[PDB]
Amino acid sequence: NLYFQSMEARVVGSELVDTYTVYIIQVTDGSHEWTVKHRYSDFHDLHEKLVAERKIDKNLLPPKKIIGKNSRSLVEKREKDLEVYLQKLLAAFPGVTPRVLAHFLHFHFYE
Repeated sequence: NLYFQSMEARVVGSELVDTYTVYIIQVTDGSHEWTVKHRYSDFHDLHEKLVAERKIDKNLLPPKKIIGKNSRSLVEKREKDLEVYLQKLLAAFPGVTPRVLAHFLHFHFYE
């Protein structure tokens, strides 16, 4: 069933090249350390999928999606807020990670 083991993640940066801020997430499973890139919408897709499958509380919520043009602003606060959310996600699944979360953590949004 659940066979992916525990992972740790931190938001270590972000970038805004085009339209949407992209977040840089450092991940480790104890064997390797790597980074993946995800946008807010990717976190929202992730979240909606976890809620629907009754794996997390509808109570826990990701950072509100920015309406309109993203700007290079409130970087520190946005990164921390995102990290708080992500680490709460991981703490909901001690020891063993749901397939969909493990997949999110291994591959960039554009892969």
